[PDB]
Amino acid sequence: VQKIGILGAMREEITPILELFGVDFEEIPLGGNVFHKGVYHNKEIIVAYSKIGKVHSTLTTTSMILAFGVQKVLFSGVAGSLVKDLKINDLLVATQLVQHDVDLSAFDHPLGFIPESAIFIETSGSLNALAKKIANEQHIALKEGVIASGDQFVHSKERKEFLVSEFKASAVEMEGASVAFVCQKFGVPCCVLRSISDNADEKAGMSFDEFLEKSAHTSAKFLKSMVDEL
Amino acid sequence: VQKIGILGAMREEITPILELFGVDFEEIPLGGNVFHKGVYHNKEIIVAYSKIGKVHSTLTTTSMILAFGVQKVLFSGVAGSLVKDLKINDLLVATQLVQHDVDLSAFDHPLGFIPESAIFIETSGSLNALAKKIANEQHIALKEGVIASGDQFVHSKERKEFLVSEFKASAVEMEGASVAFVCQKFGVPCCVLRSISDNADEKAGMSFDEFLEKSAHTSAKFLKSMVDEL
Ligand SMILES: CSC[C@H]1CN(Cc2c[nH]c3c(N)ncnc23)C[C@@H]1O
Ligand SMILES: CSC[C@H]1CN(Cc2c[nH]c3c(N)ncnc23)C[C@@H]1O
Repeated sequence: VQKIGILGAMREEITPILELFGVDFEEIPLGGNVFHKGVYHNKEIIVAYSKIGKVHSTLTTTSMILAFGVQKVLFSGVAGSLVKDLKINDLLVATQLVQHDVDLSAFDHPLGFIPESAIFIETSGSLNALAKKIANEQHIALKEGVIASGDQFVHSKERKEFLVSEFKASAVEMEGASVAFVCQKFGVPCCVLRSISDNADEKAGMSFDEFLEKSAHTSAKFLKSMVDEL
Repeated sequence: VQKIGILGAMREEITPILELFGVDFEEIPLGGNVFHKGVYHNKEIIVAYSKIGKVHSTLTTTSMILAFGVQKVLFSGVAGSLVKDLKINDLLVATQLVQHDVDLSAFDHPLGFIPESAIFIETSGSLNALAKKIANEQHIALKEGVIASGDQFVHSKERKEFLVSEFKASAVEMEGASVAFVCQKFGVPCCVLRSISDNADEKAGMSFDEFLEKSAHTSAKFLKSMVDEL
């Protein structure tokens, strides 16, 4: 009855999701994505990886909503940490997201702002509160904070400093803001969950390669614990 | 019978389109866009402005296809010129588009490239050939070339030089690549038509403010001449 959309960006982010749910899935191709449709604890779950970045994730989220009719979207994957207290493997949920690479400052718009929109996009307070409740019960740390999304893999101190000073972001990735944006437009509750894979600095490529699979699994496990309480 | 989606990014880009078609439209809100649905020369035309940038335009294009079932998408609006022979008011059609702000070079991917995708996205050769035919018959210049799209308003010589050297782009805007990308994914013919509003340099904000309305109208008139032959 209840339909839940579950998104990662990369195949690596959804492999553990499919395995952890442990049910059979039907594969349904649409718009260049493969949607895995299954039934788990009396809910219909629709799982897909968008492919990397803002256009990919916007498209996939829109398809989930318009073609599959999902009633909530939960994103699970990895991210770069912009703050000392978010270390490799640590989880956070996005309270707000921003498109950090948006620049219409030639017209004196604030960075991140587009006319007829807003700098910050909100996620579901109800889903974030559920995550927090579960994290406390499992004795797991969970941070809440701003996630910055853009179409670059960030791997420099200079870009980190900008994201922190301009947007007070705690983490960086390439999809969350676009997912939450679409959801907002269609009145669909959204939760963006990430596990830290790297520190978004000069060493980030190397850290990401090392920790992608473990961090993806950490995020996937937690997302499943949320779906278990929905 | 035939359904044609018509897109601009800004309200200013579709105002002349609605006026030039000169028919009644029904307004249908969806996903934060207003779709203007009318009948013109025995075709159903669905007109909308996406709002600025790649996420907005991806969403709107996806809605056009999935919710309204359009069989072709024609984009009309303004752009920054990256080449001397494209002057203010001049028209071009995009042969290919690129997301110029995509950077996964930390993993030695070429700029503009995302895994499971491609740097360049093609548009409809058939629609481009129609534009060329019409332009020749009307004795209007029409260039064909690469259009670069990103989420920044480009207003610097340094960024222009990069777009020309890296992608051999002739023009820059913030929506075309995302529109053509979605269309490709759903097998929908796409044509991206632009009229030059500025030179994407330090003076671009000022040129854009001056020429937006005239350049939008130039593009809109031409798009209508295409729809007249479809
Ligand atoms: C192969 S591209 C990176 C993929 C992993 N996703 C999140 C991410 C982790 N670290 C990041 C960083 N330093 N900068 C931006 N994004 C991220 C984004 C994209 O799907
Ligand atoms: C208010 S933002 C600019 C709007 C006009 N569209 C095209 C465009 C013209 N000149 C451009 C330039 N120098 N750099 C990028 N884009 C453009 C993009 C956006 O909708």
